[PDB]
Amino acid sequence: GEIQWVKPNKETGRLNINGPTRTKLEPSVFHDVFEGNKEPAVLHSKDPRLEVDFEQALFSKYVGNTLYEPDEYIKEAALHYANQLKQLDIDTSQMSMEEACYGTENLEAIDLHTSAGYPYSALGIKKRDILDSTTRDVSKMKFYMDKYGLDLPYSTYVKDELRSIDKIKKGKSRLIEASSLNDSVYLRMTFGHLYETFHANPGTVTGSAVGCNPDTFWSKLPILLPGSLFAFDYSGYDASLSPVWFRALELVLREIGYSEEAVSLVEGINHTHHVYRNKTYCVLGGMPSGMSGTSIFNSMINNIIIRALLIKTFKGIDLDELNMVAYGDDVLASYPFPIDCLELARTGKEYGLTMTPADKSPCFNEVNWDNATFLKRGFLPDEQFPFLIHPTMPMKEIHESIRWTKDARNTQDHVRSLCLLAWHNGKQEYEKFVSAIRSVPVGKALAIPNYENLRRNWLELFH
RNA sequence: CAGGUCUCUC
RNA sequence: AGAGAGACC
Ligand SMILES: [Zn+2]
Repeated sequence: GEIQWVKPNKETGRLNINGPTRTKLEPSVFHDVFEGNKEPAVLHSKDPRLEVDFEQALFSKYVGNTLYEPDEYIKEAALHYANQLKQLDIDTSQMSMEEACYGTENLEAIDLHTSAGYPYSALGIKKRDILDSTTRDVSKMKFYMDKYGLDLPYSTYVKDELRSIDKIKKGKSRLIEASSLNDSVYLRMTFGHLYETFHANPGTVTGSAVGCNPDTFWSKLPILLPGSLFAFDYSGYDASLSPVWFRALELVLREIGYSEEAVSLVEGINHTHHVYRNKTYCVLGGMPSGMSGTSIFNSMINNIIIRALLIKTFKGIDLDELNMVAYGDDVLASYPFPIDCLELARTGKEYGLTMTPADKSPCFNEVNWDNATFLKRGFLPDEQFPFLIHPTMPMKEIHESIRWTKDARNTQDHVRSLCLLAWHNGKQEYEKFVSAIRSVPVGKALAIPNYENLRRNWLELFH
């Protein structure tokens, strides 16, 4: 992706979008009980921790575009992924506006506890003023999509979250490109049934792990991904996507049966306008982060990328022997013979993608089940039942999370969630985590799950 | 102060 | 149906 132009809001006739300025994070009661390095990301031009210009750092993620139209490798990739999707028989029909707003069994309702985006945000109209879970009326909604249309700008906010020390100094805070309620509705009407299919089928037919539960999905993964594993990291995947990958997505959608009017919505994803504070700007390429289907489309595009990288980099690849799952930019894949990701990464740069080793070292060392990570978690066979696989969140990540809070009223739930993650690293680490928690007054007041109970409940998931 | 998935609590 | 937390693009 690449910023094509920047204009003042006076010039564009767009109203201003000023997000919050101060972090809601504070040191928790456990801040000094565990070691950690992360702090709240920079949210403001004049944060004293900054060491470069803040806004230059913010938009530096748009590294530019390379290919704009598919080559033979990307077209064979899109078609191969498309035919694979056909076995799911996705309903390419339009979803009812009622179901698109209020949800089905496999589609969650529009989040009514959150902003309605441009222009409703600036005019003080909240989602709850238009939609209502009880009446399920779409009448007010239909009026406002006719009042305001589609293809409305994304509102930009800086994301309030923990970041490493190095990303705070270099102003590398993340951004939220918030969609307008009208566009989430129309995207949900167009692709709602595809979202349903994807949510219900995490695995290697969708090629997507959206909807997976790591507690149970991890045991399936070595079976779904036989043979030699490959994986790597992307730098700023979403923002690095050139328009070729949105063209490629258009071919996948067409081949699985989508009408031309449905497929036309992709150009409105590839070419988007955004308002940050007092300025409008155009972005060509790049997936918007706050869009309906961001996770699924990023995941679908990743299935195209991996396939096209394979057949362009190496001779004699049979794409039918590829197995992979993606959760947006995160990928774990398998092929019957090892795949050299140093060569994949070189082909990647030509497609405008920056790919680095999985182990965060400089060398593309071997990925196997003892060091693979997915959604930040490792794979650890159970000592008693070696076919059941524990997802292992590193204790370093759990330490980082526990040291801070946005609302100390929910300390207990926060700690409980971290204990549901931590015990997979084994009894020794878990009791050492619990003891460290119990070492401060609030820690002695929390209902902490007992290790044996966590293990019992997990075993019972498999019966 | 966005789009989602997952899990937990009366 | 109401409330939270974890991880994600
Ligand atoms: Zn434009």
